[PDB]
Formats: sequence, C-alpha cells, structure tokens
Amino acid sequence: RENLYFDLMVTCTAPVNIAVIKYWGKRDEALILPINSSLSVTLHQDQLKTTTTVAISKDFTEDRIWLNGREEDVGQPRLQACLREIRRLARKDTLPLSLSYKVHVASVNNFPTAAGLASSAAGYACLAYTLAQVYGVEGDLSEVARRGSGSACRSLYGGFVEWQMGEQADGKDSIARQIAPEWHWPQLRILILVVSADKQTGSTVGMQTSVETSTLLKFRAESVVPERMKEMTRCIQEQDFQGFAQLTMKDSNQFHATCLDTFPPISYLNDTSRRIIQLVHRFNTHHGQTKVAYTFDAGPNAVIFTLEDTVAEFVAAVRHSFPPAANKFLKGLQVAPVLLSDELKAALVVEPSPGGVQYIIATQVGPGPQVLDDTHDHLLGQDGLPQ
Amino acid sequence: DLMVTCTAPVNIAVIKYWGKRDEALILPINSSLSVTLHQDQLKTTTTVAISKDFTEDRIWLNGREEDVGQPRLQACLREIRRLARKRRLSLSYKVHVASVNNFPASSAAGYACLAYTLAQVYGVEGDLSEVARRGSGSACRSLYGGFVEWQMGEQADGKDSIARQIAPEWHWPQLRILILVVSADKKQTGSTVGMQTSVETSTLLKFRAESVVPERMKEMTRCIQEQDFQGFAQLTMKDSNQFHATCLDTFPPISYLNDTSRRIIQLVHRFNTHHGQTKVAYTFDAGPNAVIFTLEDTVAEFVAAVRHSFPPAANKFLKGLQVAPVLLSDELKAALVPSPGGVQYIIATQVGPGPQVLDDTHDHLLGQDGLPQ
Repeated sequence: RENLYFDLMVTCTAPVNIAVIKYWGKRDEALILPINSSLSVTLHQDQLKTTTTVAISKDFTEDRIWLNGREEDVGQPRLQACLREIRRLARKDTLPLSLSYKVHVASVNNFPTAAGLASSAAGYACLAYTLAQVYGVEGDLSEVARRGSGSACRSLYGGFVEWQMGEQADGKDSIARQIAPEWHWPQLRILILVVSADKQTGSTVGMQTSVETSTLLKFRAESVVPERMKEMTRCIQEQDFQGFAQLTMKDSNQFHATCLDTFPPISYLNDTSRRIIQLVHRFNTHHGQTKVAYTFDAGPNAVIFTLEDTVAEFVAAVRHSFPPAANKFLKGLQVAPVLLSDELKAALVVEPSPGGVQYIIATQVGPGPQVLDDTHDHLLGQDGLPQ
Repeated sequence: DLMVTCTAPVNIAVIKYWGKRDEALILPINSSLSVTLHQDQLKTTTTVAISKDFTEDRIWLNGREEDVGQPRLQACLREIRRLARKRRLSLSYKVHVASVNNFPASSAAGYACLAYTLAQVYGVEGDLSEVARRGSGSACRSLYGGFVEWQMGEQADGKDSIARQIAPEWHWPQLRILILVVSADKKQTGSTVGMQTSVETSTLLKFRAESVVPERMKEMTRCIQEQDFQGFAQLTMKDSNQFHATCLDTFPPISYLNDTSRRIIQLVHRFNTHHGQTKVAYTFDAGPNAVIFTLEDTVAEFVAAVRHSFPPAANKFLKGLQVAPVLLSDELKAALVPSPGGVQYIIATQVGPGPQVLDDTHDHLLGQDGLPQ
C-alpha cells in the first residue's frame, strides 16, 4: 500500500494582545496596511485565549465556520481573504488533496464579552496559525492574520511584538516581528479593569473616518509614531518601567485625542475611564514615581500595566476609589489583599464611584499560539460538526 | 468723585484660544474668533467709583470682597492708569470696584467690563484690547459686538495682539445661541494652568497652532462674511473637538467633556442626519456645558429635541429668549435616544453689541459711601 501514489483535524490556541503604541488608520483598506507601525504586549493564555479547531475531510460538502457554537457566514470578506491567503502561501505530497477539501472551522474564546478585548485579533491569529498547521505552511504568517484583522498579526508572537507598517504596496513587508520574548520581563503585570459601561463605534469604520477627517491623526502617524516606536522599543529592551509607562499613557491619550479630532468625533473613554486615569496619576504622584500605566483601546475599559510588587497595593486603590459591587472581583492571577496607608487614602478621590469597575482580569506577558495535542481539545466531533 | 456703571457681554470662541506663547504679556500661540452674546440675556455689570476719600483700592465680585493684589487685576489696573496719564489729580486716586454677573466666559466678560468701566472713569479713549487681555486673554474679544477676532500678533511687545471686529452684531440676525447647562459635575483643571500644561506637553497642540488654525481663521471668517451656516457649523464643531483633543493629548490629560457632553454631541449629529443637512452646531469651552449654534427657525425644534433626550427634572427649562414649544415628529423621536435631568436648563440668546455705559435709570452697585449696597 506504500506502493500507491498518495483527513486531518488540528486545534490551536492564540493570545490576545494589548497595543502600547496604537494602530489607528489604514493607508490601504483592502490589504489592511496601516498608516503607522504599532507595538503590543501579548497576554498570557493561562488567563485569556481563543481556541480554534480546523478539520478537513474528503466527505465535507461545504466550507463551514462556527464562532462560540454559532454558525457564521463562511462568505464574510475578511474570512475569505484569510483562507485565500493561507492557500496562496501553501502553494507558494498530500497538499493538493488537502486543498481539494472543504474546511470546517470552529472556534471559541474564554473572554467575558464585557471585557471588550480584541477577540478578532486573537481569533484571526488562531485561524491563520491553525490553517498553517493543517496545510503544513512554514514561516511568517503575518500576511494571513493581517488580512483578517490588522492587529491579528501581533498575536502570532509571544512577548513584546511590533507590527511594522511596511513600505511595499503589495503589503509583503507589512508584518509582525518579536521585539522581545515573554520571559524578557517576568515582573510585568497587566490588569484589565472592566467598566460598567456601554454600542461603541466599530474600529474598522471608525478609524477610516479618522483617516478621512482628523488632521491630528496625519501628524501623529507621520511625525510622532516612528520615533515613539524606537523609544518604546528601547524602554522595553531595558525593562525601564517608568519610561515604558509614561510612553504607554501618552500614546493612549494621543490615540483618543485623534478619535476626538475625527468628524463626527469618536469617544471611547467615559466618565469611569476618566476616574481611572485620575486614580493612576494620583497613585503615581503619591509614590513620587511612575508605578502604574493605563492604556485604552476602542472602548472604556482600562488596561493597566504595573510591576508584580505594585499589584496588591494598586488593586486596593481601585477598590477604594471604585468600591466593588462584588465580593470574585479579581479574575485570573490572584494576589493577597493589602491595606492602604492613611496617606494614600487621602491622596485618592474623596467621593468614590461604587460599581464603576465590574471586575479585574489579572494576567501577565505570555507566549504565541500553541498546538494542542489532546483528542478532547477538538471543538468538532468525528462528524466534523461542533460538539 | 465719580461713579460709573457699565455692562459687558460674554463671548463664545468658535476658533479656540488655547495656549500662550508669552505668559507675562498674555500672548497666544494662535488667533481666535468668537461670537459676542447679547447682554439682554447674559452680562457682567461693573461699578467703578473714584474718590480722594478712598485710601486703598477695593474690589468686590458678586458681593464678596476680593484681594486687589491679584496679579491679573494689578496688571489690568497698571495698564489703564498708564494710559490715563498719557491722555491727560485723579491719576493718584484709589478706586472701589464692584461687579456682578448672571452667569451659570466669566473672566472674559469680567475683564472686558473692568477695562471698559475704568476707561470711562479715567477718560481713556481708543482700543482697550491690551488692558483687558492682561486681565484675561479672551476678555479683549468682549470689547466689540458681533463677530470678533483676537489677532495673536507678530510683535514681542504684544502691542498688536488685539481684538478686531470681523462683522457687526446685525450681520447675521438669524443666528441663535443656546447654552445647555449640564447637571453639576466635579471641576477639571483650571484653564490658565491647564493650557500651559498643554503648551509644555502636547505635540498635537503645536501642530494645531502652526498648521491648522491660521487656515481655519480664514475659512471661518469667510463663512461668517457669507452667512454660510453649514460651513460655519462644521468648522465650529471641528475646532471645538480639536481643542478638546489637544487637552486629551496633554500630560497628564485634561478632559472637560463628560458623558452628558458626549450625549449632547450625539444628539446634534443625529438631529442633523435626520434633517439631511447641518442645522445645529455645538462647541465646548473648558467645561462640560454645550454651546449650541442654530438659526432662529430651528430653535423650537431643537429645544424640543433636548427636552426629549434629556427629560427635565420636575421644578422653567428655557431661559432667555422665548420660543413657543413644538412637538417632535415620531420619525425624529425614534432617531434620537434618554438622560433625566442631564440638562439643568437652556439659556437662549443671540448675537449682541459690545459694552455699554448705563444711564442713571439703573442703580450703581456701590452706594453713596462707595461700598456695596
């Protein structure tokens, strides 16, 4: 039977990432090419992860996709571009047989919806990576992930990751690369403060309105970001927390400034976001040092960076300024509670905001996508349908 | 022994002043352009009395005595007294000054009124921009009626950093202004200290002042000259958002708009979309209150929309100019949002004249003794 000339199911996981130098605005809407480079921190899959199973079989009648147990239209443009690009690269042996088969894709994630995380970024990084497994595609997959969602390319790598905007109109150099591994800065901690607040402007549609109407955005991309990429890279390389934190806050605030300069304006921060920002600055002022950073994506949730040794105290300050309407306040990494000094208490807001923060997801820097090797991990049954 | 009482208007910048190039002389990083609001609805009243009997300068605001040694107050008094001698006993007289206003802008009308009233008492003729500006930068814009530019000036001595009227108050008689006073909120950074932080830390601010505002001044001027409401409206909203963007880009950031401001912004865009044209514009100063510009024929409808989206708390919602109420169409209601008591009340007004000397029909804010009555 070895003398004759010539199904597969693979399940992978992928991380979410948080941009510290923000992507906002495309120079090419079709190829998903950005007006500036971006830089993010990959969060640990121990706490947050997308899982995707890809099966191919000679028996599958059609291409079919599910997200969190619900079937979605296989024909979505971003999804079609992703699949087209992985097939292109694979061609760029069982391979032809493999390609002849319809695909069945099923994915899930463990992100609370209120968490407002980039499910799309992790989702397309996982899709690209799992398709690459199925089709035996070696080398960088940025071009595949990016077509699904721009920032998805940054979830292809662990640690600290840059998406290089690229110079080429075909997008071949618009790719992600690791700046430093997830073991580079083990003391770094990330706290996602999920706020009680809500339909936000879609970031795809929104950022294109900004490209069209914000003059500050153009100045930002042309004259600010390239040099910021370099400073932020150096802070990360040097484990310079104060430099990292200051640049992180500034680039977040600048991004939201360009949203406000958009016509009509886009506003993601709310009054709770603004109270979190004030808490962060007050906490730092009390310590006389930059101990904590915030950054905000396309919504009001605050993403906090701090060092392991500051986590307990800062969580106590959050509880003080936003007395929680839950006893389960801290999800993910646990730290023993600590009491705030009288001096810090009086430096914080006199009138707190009970329930402003729904809960905190506590996590750390983590690895890139991973292949799962357990039979039971597959989100599709033998039939190639969800279980 | 002379007592004079004048009033001065508030003004709303449509091309925003934000950031000084010279903190001492109060010279701005860009020119600004404002609409003078009518003193029949909003005004500062100031009485100045001059006498041999007064041993020291004394000043009251809204019934409360204030420290005359305030740097801005001293700068204003110094400049007027310098000019008083130039035009010419009384150059050595001390003054008692009392002012009141009907406000929820304030320092602009306050210093425009002080400069104007001191000029009356001291007999000072000609442009008072520099006197008012030294008290508060935007105060020079309240010296003229209608549509007024504060020209940033090219001279280091600041003598050409002055206000000039672009068009008089009768130029665009259909224009109306609604101030939406939002429910009380905690006060964010003061604007003098705040804008200086922006000069020190915002890169977007430098680009704005150098590369955006000079062109917008010209575009705005043209829209005003042509009574082009849609052009005027779009620029007004854009420049307000840009101003607040540079605040967000400051380190640490300054955020004057709140969730209510945000909801008013969304009401304006939805209202305009429903109508298929720009009917209404917003602009915000250094706080969450919305200033709305619209034409006379749209006021009633828009007031009804505000009422709908922000149901008033139970206890007169429309102050100032009165317009008969209308009901919103089902189509518009459906297109809008709501927030109960978000808006405390609305002040409606129109474009108005510069400062005015009051006749003796009105009582002075000081009695015969030169003290508040």
